Amino acid sequence: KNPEAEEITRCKKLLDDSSS
Amino acid sequence: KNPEAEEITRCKKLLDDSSS
Amino acid sequence: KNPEAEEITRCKKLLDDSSS
Ligand SMILES: *Cc1cc(C*)cc(C*)c1
Repeated sequence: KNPEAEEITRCKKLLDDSSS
Repeated sequence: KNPEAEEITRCKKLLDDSSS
Repeated sequence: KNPEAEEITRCKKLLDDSSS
C-alpha cells in the first residue's frame, strides 16, 4: 500500500507508450 | 560489474512493493 | 512516437547491464 506503487504503474504506461 | 546494477536491483524491489 | 520511448530503450540496456 506504499505510495511507491504509483511508480510501478507509471512503468507499465511507459512500456505501452514504447510503441508511441 | 558496473555500479548501475544496483538500480536494476531496486527495480525488482519496486515491482514486488507494487502489492504494498 | 513519443520521445519518452527513449527511456524504455534505456531500461532494456539497464537490464542487460545487470550482468555487468
Ligand atoms: C518500473 C521500471 C523499472 C526499471 C528498472 C526499468 C523500467 C523501464 C521501468
